[PDB]
Amino acid sequence: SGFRKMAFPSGKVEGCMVQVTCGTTTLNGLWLDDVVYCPRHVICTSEDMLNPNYEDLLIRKSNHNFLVQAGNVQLRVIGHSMQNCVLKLKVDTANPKTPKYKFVRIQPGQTFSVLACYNGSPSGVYQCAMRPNFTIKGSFLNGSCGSVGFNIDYDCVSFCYMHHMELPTGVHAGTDLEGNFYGPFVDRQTAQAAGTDTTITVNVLAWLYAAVINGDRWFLNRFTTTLNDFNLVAMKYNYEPLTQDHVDILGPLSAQTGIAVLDMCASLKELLQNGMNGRTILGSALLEDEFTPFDVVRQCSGV
Amino acid sequence: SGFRKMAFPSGKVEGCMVQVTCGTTTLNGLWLDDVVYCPRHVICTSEDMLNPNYEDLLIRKSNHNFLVQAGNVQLRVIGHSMQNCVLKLKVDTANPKTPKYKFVRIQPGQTFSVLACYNGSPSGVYQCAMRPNFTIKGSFLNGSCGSVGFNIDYDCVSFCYMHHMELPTGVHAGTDLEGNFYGPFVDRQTAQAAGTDTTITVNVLAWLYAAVINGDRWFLNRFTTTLNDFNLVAMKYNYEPLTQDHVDILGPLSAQTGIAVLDMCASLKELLQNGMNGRTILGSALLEDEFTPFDVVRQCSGV
Ligand SMILES: *[C@H](O)[C@H](C[C@@H]1CCNC1=O)NC(=O)[C@H](CC(C)C)NC(=O)OCc1ccccc1Cl
Ligand SMILES: *[C@H](O)[C@H](C[C@@H]1CCNC1=O)NC(=O)[C@H](CC(C)C)NC(=O)OCc1ccccc1Cl
Repeated sequence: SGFRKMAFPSGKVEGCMVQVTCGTTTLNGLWLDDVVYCPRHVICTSEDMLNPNYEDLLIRKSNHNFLVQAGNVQLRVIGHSMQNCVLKLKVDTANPKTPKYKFVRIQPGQTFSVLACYNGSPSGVYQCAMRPNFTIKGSFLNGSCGSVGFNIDYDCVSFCYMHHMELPTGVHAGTDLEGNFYGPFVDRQTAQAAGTDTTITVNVLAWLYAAVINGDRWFLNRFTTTLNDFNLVAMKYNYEPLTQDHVDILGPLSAQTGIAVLDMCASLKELLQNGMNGRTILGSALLEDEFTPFDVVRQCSGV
Repeated sequence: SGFRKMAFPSGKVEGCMVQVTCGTTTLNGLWLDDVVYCPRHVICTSEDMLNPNYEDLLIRKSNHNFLVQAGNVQLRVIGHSMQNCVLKLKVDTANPKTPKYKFVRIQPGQTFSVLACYNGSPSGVYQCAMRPNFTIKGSFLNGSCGSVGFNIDYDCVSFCYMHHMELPTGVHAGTDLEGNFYGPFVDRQTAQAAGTDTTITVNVLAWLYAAVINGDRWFLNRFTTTLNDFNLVAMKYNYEPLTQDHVDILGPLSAQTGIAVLDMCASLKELLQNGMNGRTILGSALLEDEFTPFDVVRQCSGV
């Protein structure tokens, strides 16, 4: 028992992190087979960074412009290309620690683990949710670009995020591993705003189910509501609408607890209208929306 | 920028996790050099578990009673001994992935990363604080015993925790890697209660400094108080007393923000008396005490 925000063990990804240097800029790269992937803005200089023409910048580079370092061993670059906002550096050595992997793009509301890295060296691991506005609430300092986000599924690493930038609100933006940004962001030193965000309703309900499984029951009630009536409450509090497929995804949790989804929605309605009255749920005094139904099932099956 | 509860990258510990089986009981072990460490209650049966005599139980075992498995490779046990509540199984192969390591016992209020494991296979990673009452608030299911807690410091892994049990309140208890319990707990199937807990004051103040560094300033005020006057407020709200050494540990954070510790204590005093009035600090609606000053400095130096 217990419920904790939990990252995937990071070992398989740690074995893939390298350091990529171009000029005076150094960031992280991801070394899979004989290709290193990193943010293309490593080829920027202090003048280009406001609005650089990356095709021009890459044409003016040669393989020897790129210093790649796998710990102490220097890797020899034998080719370079651009794929959207990611640079691909072909190297003369296949990474012997390459796991089984996929490049996957995730949906808003889904979670992944971030391995924060600096100078090719992993520093920490934590869980992030892709917000509805395509930002993540991370912890990134200078030198963290090229850190990746991932999920693990039977020894296969599904990479879904590479870090590129921070926004003025302190949230973070990046690309998939094909180099395509999540959200309407671009890789240059401009003041970019994320769209308005919303709360991930299905995740809040999953977390309420986690709470029941772990013994927090004070917010439950005898009431049940309808899908249409709940979605009216959801719009008023800036929550996403609940779909029938969401009810179906929550099926296993509703089954394990014996609490119908629309029974739990009545509890959420009262929580939104009344607050918590000084009480906590799973150690929080606000409603948490960064746990997926999958995340909850992962920790709550044996309880 | 951003501030997130962050675990250490788990790769060095992942390479040490094995599965230990004795009879029908299976849990995790920690394989360092040619010794595997695991909870001694793996040698219990369904009848002994209420109050077993472990010296008797181990005398009645032989090396072939222990099935050790490093993934698919079976490890041959060539010796066994007991050290307090930990069993030490000597094996015929030194773990080639053994990191530089220490066995360290941590103090209440300090944090560590937990690598949750099942059947020798790592499942997730998260951060825990040792509570003043020597429990941790983890996430552990059946089969998780032998999972370890650790910190990493320049490629040296300091192991500080091995998991043994869950208490009726849903919190967790275990030993150091010498097999000595944290707290007044024993490894048997009895209903054990933890002592009353208290809030780790120095950690709350460190987290308030993290908040300022990240731009949360609404709780600040022009007031300053004295150490003696703050500690009177601390006792009323079940907070630990603040010592001069705590003020000194917070020195770097006070320096970086230009906010004296006793200036921040005045803010904490008002927060304790008035609450938050619907506002949040670093995404929380309660005062967080599981971040050490060290944890904060790790994420807040570049900001
Ligand atoms: C890459 O390492 C870096 C990550 C930033 C640095 C601070 N926190 C982060 O997440 N990306 C950038 O610096 C990015 C470069 C442009 C894409 C060319 N710019 C950016 O994020 O602008 C904001 C910024 C830049 C420097 C320091 C702090 C901040 Cl907020
Ligand atoms: C070891 O794997 C196990 C870890 C428990 C299992 C559920 N959550 C945990 O943290 N330890 C024990 O089962 C321990 C054995 C005795 C030390 C001999 N007993 C225990 O924790 O009692 C409580 C218990 C036991 C089984 C299931 C649930 C719970 Cl709460």
